[PDB]
Amino acid sequence: SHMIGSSPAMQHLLNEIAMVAPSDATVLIHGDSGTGKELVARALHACSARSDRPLVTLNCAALNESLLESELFGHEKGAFTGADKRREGRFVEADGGTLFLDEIGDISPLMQVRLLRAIQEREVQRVGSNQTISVDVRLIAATHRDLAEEVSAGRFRQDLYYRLNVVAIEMPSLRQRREDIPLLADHFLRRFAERNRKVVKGFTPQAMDLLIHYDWPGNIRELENAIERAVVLLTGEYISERELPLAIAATP
Amino acid sequence: SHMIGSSPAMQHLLNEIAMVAPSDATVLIHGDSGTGKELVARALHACSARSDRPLVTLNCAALNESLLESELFGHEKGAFTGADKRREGRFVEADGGTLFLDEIGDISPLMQVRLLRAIQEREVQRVGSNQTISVDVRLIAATHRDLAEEVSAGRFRQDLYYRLNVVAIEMPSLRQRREDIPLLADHFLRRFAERNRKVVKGFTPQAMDLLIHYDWPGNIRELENAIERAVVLLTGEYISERELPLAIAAT
Amino acid sequence: HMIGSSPAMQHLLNEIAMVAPSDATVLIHGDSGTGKELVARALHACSARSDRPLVTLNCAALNESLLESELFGHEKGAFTKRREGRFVEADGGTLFLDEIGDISPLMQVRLLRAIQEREVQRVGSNQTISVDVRLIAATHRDLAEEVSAGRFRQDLYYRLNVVAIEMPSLRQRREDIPLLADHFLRRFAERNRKVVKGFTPQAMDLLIHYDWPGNIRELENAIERAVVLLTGEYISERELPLAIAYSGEIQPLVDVEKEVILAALEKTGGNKTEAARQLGITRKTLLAKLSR
Amino acid sequence: SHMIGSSPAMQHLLNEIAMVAPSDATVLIHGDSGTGKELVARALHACSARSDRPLVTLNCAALNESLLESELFGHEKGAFTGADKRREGRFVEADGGTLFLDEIGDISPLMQVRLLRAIQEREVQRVGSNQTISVDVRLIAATHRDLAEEVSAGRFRQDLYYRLNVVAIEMPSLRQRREDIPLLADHFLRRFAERNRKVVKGFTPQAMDLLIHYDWPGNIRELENAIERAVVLLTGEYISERELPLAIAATP
Amino acid sequence: SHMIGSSPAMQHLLNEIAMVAPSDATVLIHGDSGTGKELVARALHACSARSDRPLVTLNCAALNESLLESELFGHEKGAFTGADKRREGRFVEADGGTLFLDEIGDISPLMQVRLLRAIQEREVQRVGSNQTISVDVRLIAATHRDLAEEVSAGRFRQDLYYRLNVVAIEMPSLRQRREDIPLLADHFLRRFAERNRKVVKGFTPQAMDLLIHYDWPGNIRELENAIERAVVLLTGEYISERELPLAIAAT
Amino acid sequence: HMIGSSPAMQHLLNEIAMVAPSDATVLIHGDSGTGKELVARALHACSARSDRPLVTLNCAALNESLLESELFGHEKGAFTKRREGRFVEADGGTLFLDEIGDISPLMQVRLLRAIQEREVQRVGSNQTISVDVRLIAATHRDLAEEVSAGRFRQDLYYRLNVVAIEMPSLRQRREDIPLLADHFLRRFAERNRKVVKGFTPQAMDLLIHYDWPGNIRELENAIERAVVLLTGEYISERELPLAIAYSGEIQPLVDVEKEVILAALEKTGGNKTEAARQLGITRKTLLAKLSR
Repeated sequence: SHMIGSSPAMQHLLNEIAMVAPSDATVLIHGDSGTGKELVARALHACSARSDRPLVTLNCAALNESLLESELFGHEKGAFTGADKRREGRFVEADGGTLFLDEIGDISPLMQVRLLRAIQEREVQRVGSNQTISVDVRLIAATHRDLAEEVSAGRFRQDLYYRLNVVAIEMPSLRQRREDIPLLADHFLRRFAERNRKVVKGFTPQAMDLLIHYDWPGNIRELENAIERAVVLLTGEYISERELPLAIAATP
Repeated sequence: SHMIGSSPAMQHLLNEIAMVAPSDATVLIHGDSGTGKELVARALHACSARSDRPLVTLNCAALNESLLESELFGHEKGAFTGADKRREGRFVEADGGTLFLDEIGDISPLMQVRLLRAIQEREVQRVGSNQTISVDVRLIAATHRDLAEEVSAGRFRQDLYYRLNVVAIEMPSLRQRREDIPLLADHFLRRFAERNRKVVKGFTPQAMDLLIHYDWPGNIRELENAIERAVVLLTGEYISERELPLAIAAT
Repeated sequence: HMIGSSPAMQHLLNEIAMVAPSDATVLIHGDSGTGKELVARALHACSARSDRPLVTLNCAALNESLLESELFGHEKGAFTKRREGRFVEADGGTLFLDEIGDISPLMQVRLLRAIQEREVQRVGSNQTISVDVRLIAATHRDLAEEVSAGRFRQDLYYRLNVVAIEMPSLRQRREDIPLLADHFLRRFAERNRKVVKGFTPQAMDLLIHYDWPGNIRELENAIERAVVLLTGEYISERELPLAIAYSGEIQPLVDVEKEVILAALEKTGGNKTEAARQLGITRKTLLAKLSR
Repeated sequence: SHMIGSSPAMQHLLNEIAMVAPSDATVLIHGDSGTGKELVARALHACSARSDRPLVTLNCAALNESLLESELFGHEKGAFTGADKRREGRFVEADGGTLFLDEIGDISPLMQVRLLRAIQEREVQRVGSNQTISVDVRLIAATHRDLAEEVSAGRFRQDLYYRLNVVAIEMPSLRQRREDIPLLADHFLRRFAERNRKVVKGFTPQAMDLLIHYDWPGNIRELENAIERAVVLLTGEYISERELPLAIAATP
Repeated sequence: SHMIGSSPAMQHLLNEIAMVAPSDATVLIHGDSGTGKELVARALHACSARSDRPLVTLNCAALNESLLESELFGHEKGAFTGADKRREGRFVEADGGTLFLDEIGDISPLMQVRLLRAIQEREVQRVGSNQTISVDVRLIAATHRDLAEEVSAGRFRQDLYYRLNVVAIEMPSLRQRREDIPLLADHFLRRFAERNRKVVKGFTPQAMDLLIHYDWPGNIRELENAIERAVVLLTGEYISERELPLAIAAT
Repeated sequence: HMIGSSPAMQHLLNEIAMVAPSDATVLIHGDSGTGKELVARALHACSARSDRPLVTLNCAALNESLLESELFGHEKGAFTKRREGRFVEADGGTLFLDEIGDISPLMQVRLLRAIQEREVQRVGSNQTISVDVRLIAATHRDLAEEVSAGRFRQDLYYRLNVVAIEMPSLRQRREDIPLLADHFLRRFAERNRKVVKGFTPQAMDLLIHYDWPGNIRELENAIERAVVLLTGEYISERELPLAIAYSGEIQPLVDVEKEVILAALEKTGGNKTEAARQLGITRKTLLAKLSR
């Protein structure tokens, strides 16, 4: 619910969130997977104007056109595989708050089309009747693809694109924030040292160095794996070079 | 007269819109996506005669053959996708009104046949019965496709092509209307400066000059975004060059 | 109704009358855009089921299913409340199937059985009903071609290609166009309560030499557009659809000049100086005028 | 309900039907489409031992795996698209008679499999319960494909094949029976002359000659088209050279 | 002892069939289609111990993933394909019996998993519930496929492969059993000469000689047909060379 | 239960104990055919949810759907009468998912969410249930490889590949085989009430040098076959499955002779006469013996 910051790139990013977050503008978070995009969504909601109002958030990852539609929009008893107990929806659930859809770069056209209207004109029809149901949400999308490319590739639309990529933040990699790793590191060292009830404290100066120096391709995701691993493997108190994943040495 | 007025092209379009609009003739509005087809629709609606009636309008965008069939036409208990209270339809809904179907270019073949039946002989069955509901609608249609090529490539059929493309209107691209840009600009500058409670007013002559020679590719849509962005970044009063998207506008 | 007197159009009438007498099946061939439905209407009119109803459906796109039904019919509580059928609907009549070259295989088999031995089951049960229908069907598709490709089958094909009428294109009946043209100019001047009357000899001249690809449908469109736009009394060149006019639509100075300064070039062996001289402009200019 | 016969090949064929028809053997009629295979099925049923018992006959042409199953076998109220009024079936309907399936060369595997058991062991389960329902039918299949090929192509099975191709008759083309055409010809000349209520009688010696000499690729199917055509076109009494399809002259 | 007896191979097979049959071990009968796998199944059934119980048997031939699931296992109201009275199943049906699944080689993956569950841990859910019905079945399986290659090609999985192919029996092809042919022949010659009320008896030494050196490709199935045909053509008493299929037997 | 003492097998135990303590997720890698399920059982046994139940499902083939359900569960009247779920079923326990490298994408996303933040919705509604499960999952698939190919995803992968145990092959643990071998020889001699006891040093010798591809499963099969067939007291070479023996299975005279008469040939420079002479047969014979 915060971040481990400054290193140059890390700073710039903080600068942007600060500047932009004031409520109305939709926001597109771009960057490879592995870096706290979620977090940067968090930081957005927090820093501007609806810091007290809810922060709805779903991940469109792989839910099929159908499920997604419903989950996003609304839905009543008349839906084809046996469940009848009207579901509100998320956009609504956020009405007057903040919606955060993650991994948007692959929604089906149709959903692009809907998602558009969603944003275009405050309305939101439930999966069913003309429940024109207007709403008022501040949107924040995230993805790791070249939306611009998707557009030209013809898999994604201008209209939606041009309505999402209003204010764009670009997520720097773990590598672009060496300076944090250590501190970031300790953070998990503590979560899991506890989760396994293991007494652990401190990295040996050697490991922290390789740590500070590696963790590229799955930035946090990667580190967070590499640590939890050490603590579970650790027979003593300080995680060392031989408690870290092979790709520690396997990289030089 | 909704849209930000004249520049030659922009003048020729109101000129077309005016001559054409007395009800009966179907209209096909063709043009790069990103410009005011929709408004042009409304304006068409407005100006001519059924100005009092409602303006039904549906976007064919990506509605499966099925949902569109129903969405457009009729369907009572039949569909069977869960709860079937009856859905009247859109054509009917417009009856004695005006219908606007956007993005009609990718509709499935069968839908072509049907749509043509709705234009050819004013009746309108429904997704199920021989409920031949007669309607009388002014049809207005848009696409960003070269209907003709589609016709020739075998994906869209002439009969329909020839009953939609009776009286054609080419939306002009933003670039084909520089003279407006500025005027268009200010317009967005007011809406967003209001939407953000920001005290903004004016564009530095420099900034304005660029806006004036770009905003090609995603005509209004892109402009519209390029300005809101600028209002949202603006620290002070007049949006300038360093508040516009870097984005190859000057690159 | 059919307007005609030009050789082709004449021959076609000759054919209609000849063949009309009821028993034989009649397949109509020709680009869409010309009165095939009418030619079927005409057929229907001419010999002896003149009084009976004229069932007619267009196989358009109809999914195999709805087509099967519409065509034969499930009169018994199959899908859960009933439709008789169209063949039956014509029993003792004349059936007109349109755009028949895209019916699926299954359908081809069925349609044939129904042509081969007068019966017509209904979908999914053995409701062995029997009929007698005069068949008239037409398509814009090279049936043979469909056969050899294997998307259509001989049996049906040979039972359909019994009596052949080839609908002629407008380009093949110029002489009519004006008469035709006038016909539409009358309908839409009325439908729009505009007071139009006549084509400028110029317009009418283009109309007589074009109107090809969508034979009647495209002309019908062309005029209708023309009356809708007309702000005066005679429809003229600048009311007919662009397509009817290197070309005759305005093209940009910039381009036309490069077109000119390249011709001059060609006619002086690439000698710029001379080109410019005759062109009445500085060598430096021509250099630019085309390096724009 | 008879045939126009002898020309050599035409004779041989008659010889086979005569010889084979005695009831039990299944029979496979091979030959291009266009020649009276149906008829030869007829002649079979007629000439041997169940000439008084029914002659059930369906064409498997294009009915989908489902419809076919049902139509062939039996079926009760529990079938998926709304019709409940138990259907008997055909094999049954023939029980103790003669079944004639036409254009078999394309049934789906599954149907091959069933059709097999059908023939293998007299039973026939209705599309539903264990309606083991034995039966006793004499089978006669027809097709225009190289069943032998289909087998090797792997689209059809040995077991079924070897149970259908017990006694095989090969259908000669119209061309292999010149001698009949004329007489065959007259036959239709009469059907349609009547069906159109047209007074017609006789071919001009010239047409009958081209007739006797053409009509290859869609043997009867073809002729039967070419005639009906003449009568409908005929303005007089004898069909001539200019009443026959273009492919009359279009062939030399 | 159903089948027409010995020739070396034919002797080695009864020899296998005899040693193997005391209930517990699963058997995989492999061989060109066209020979007596089925009988070999029966014989297996017969000879060993559950000789009194019924011999359930289903052919997996071409039953969609779905129909086979149910056909093999359980399914109550669930399936929903029309009328759902409950279908017990085949495994259960054999419970304390013997199951024979022919043509098991093309069954879908999921079916592999399931089938293995039925062999691995004797329970058997049904198409729907957690109705863990325990059964105890002797399994017997046939195919004309090289399970191994299939395993290696990734279309069939080892675990199952290794619980079916415990004790393998290679059906020998007709050619691998000349010594029988004659005996086999007479057998069909009696059934068909009876089926046709024909007074037939014997094969000319010539005819017999050929039968003896052919009938390869479609082992019994082909022979079986080649003889019925001959009885059906026979005009007189002893089937001879000109009563057998031309068919490349001597070509 | 697990039988062992050979280096690899030893190392594996060493790993199990080391890692067992509950919090961390454990992914098991290794060709199918070796005790991965057991290794999971062992894991489960060793540190602190020793007493709680051990939910375990094998993702086998299960269609996306039934898997989704089985795995999370629709406890609310979705499909029309209920199933809780398997994650829940383990809440405060240890989950064992088997063959996890073929779960679909959607599933990958879900499984992850369920690993990432302890909740578990149920299919189609927002029944936001929360849990805590120790995860143990295994597959015979090169996860990385699946990632780079794009059929599997990093996020999940990096959350699964936390703690890695590589199940070793039999070929890598020969020393066990006999001990192992004896174990099965005991089960099936019993299950068939046969009185077997011991392997001929010959058989046991082959067993020790083979049993590869289906590690334990193929050995388990091999023996079982051997006891079923044994008509005597010691299982021997000629009771083990063919595959365990150019080769060692009888091959036909005809072939072996051509094999011999070609060697002789090779060793006399293709001189037939000589080949035959040494071969003790007429030149004319050799000519035939291989032109068969």
